[PDB]
Amino acid sequence: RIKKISIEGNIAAGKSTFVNILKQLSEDWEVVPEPVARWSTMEQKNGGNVLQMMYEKPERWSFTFQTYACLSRIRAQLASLNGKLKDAEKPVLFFERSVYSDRYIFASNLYESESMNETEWTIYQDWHDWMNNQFGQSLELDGIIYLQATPETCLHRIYLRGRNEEQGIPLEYLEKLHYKHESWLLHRTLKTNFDYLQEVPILTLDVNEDFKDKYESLVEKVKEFLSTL
Amino acid sequence: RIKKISIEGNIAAGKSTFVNILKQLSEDWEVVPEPVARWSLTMEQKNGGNVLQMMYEKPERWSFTFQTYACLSRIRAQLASLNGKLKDAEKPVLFFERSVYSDRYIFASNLYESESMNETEWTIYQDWHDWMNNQFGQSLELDGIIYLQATPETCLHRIYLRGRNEEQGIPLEYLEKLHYKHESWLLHRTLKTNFDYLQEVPILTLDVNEDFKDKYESLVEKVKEFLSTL
Ligand SMILES: CCCc1sc(-c2ccc(OCCO)c(OCCO)c2)nc1CSc1nc(N)cc(N)n1
Ligand SMILES: CCCc1sc(-c2ccc(OCCO)c(OCCO)c2)nc1CSc1nc(N)cc(N)n1
Ligand SMILES: O=c1ccn([C@@H]2O[C@H](COP(=O)(O)OP(=O)(O)O)[C@@H](O)[C@H]2O)c(=O)[nH]1
Ligand SMILES: O=c1ccn([C@@H]2O[C@H](COP(=O)(O)OP(=O)(O)O)[C@@H](O)[C@H]2O)c(=O)[nH]1
Repeated sequence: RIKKISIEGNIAAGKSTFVNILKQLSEDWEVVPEPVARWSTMEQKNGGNVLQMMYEKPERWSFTFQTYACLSRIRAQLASLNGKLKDAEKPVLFFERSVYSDRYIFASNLYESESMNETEWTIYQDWHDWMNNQFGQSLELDGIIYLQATPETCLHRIYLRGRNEEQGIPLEYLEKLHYKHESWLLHRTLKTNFDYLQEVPILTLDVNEDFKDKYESLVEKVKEFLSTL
Repeated sequence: RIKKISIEGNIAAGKSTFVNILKQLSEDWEVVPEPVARWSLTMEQKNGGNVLQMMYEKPERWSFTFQTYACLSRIRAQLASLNGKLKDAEKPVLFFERSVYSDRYIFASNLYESESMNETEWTIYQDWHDWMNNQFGQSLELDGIIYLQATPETCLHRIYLRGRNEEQGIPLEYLEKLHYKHESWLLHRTLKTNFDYLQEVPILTLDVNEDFKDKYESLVEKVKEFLSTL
């Protein structure tokens, strides 16, 4: 009965801005933020190092990082289903990215750029599949909100944000991520190994224009979209 | 109602052999062979054969990745056995070849203590281990442990006897440290363990220094007296 909605989008496309604006509109709406975003406690401690290790040599840490990101995400998402929104009439939990983006956007891309060998990729996939076929329908998504944007907007938004460890992220990586987003979410040409994702509605929203003070139209779409599910 | 007994000991102490003796002795007794031994067809084998070989070559690079996939395959494979067979047995016993506690408190810990995992790999693995057993590995809880005790010397010979090409390069020095962590876990019961029920589980210790392959009957009697105390 709690609807599960994932917000997807390239680095710095404004997802955390969005979902924070959303948290403020409905007492009936909650947010699960991305743990890597949190890294960017023991987990908080482990995530810091592994994120810094990922930046300084990705071919060494990609497997470790991708398995830890996902597990940290799976336990924050499970926790909020048990923890937040308890007696709500129309419960919606918004996820800052998903187990699917973890694997079919980010981990797939890292494989393609040779930062994980085959053994690494099918170990990761094997692990991601056994486990993501253990929770019946409990994390499965009611729909997806694709925050569509350009890499230069995104590149611009990294400078403005001002995480110094990110101030090296080049355009072309951001450019790689986008095609993968656009390929999966927009032209819808990327079959997963998950059954229901074929019949999973998708709202795309243009976030190239700035929205911290002009979001009503975007939000109107989210409520419009939410009433079809 | 299945009873779950962990068979524990060093590399080439005789676990695989005793486990194949036991299984034939009753229709109520079955075994879950340890993934890592089959890795030395299925995609798990391919990954397994691959990462094990990488681990031989470069353990400082591969131990986390190895440890993670060996534990996962174990939990997986133990589940398949526990929710598969022994529906009909009146006195069902499942003998596991090693445990998730072996994986962690012998092998992972030794890799961490030998600097083949780093503080973050090992802390991430421990966090991963805490959680993976508790989301999925809960009915794998153990009733007993059987330690097959064999000197580091015994194994190297037996390693030579079993004759795998990869194993022959393993040094007495390695058998020594893994030899030393077994004792503290299961004899002294030195080992602090996150799983508090684990400090209370009955252990049985069996010296397996002589060829017991022809002549296993007294070992089998000690197992049998243990199983009815459980
Ligand atoms: C700070 C965001 C986390 C990072 S860091 C990182 C990365 C850092 C340095 C990199 O290169 C070093 C010089 O080539 C890098 O390049 C990978 C080669 O294609 C990726 N990619 C990422 C995106 S991978 C990722 N996986 C997830 N599962 C979630 C998520 N948010 N990000
Ligand atoms: C069948 C043995 C599998 C291997 S291979 C291996 C190993 C091989 C070569 C090694 O070094 C030679 C190159 O420097 C090596 O050194 C480890 C350094 O701490 C370990 N350790 C092991 C034991 S780790 C282990 N973890 C498990 N979880 C299960 C299991 N059966 N074994
Ligand atoms: O309409 C917007 C959306 C985002 N940003 C900025 O873009 C940066 C990245 O946004 P966010 O942290 O939400 O990115 P994401 O969560 O998608 O990585 C932040 O500094 C935002 O303040 C902005 O100035 N106007
Ligand atoms: O009493 C024994 C115990 C073991 N072995 C041999 O020693 C090797 C190692 O035994 P096993 O594979 O059972 O050891 P594990 O690695 O399973 O502990 C094998 O070739 C066995 O046939 C033996 O000849 N007599």
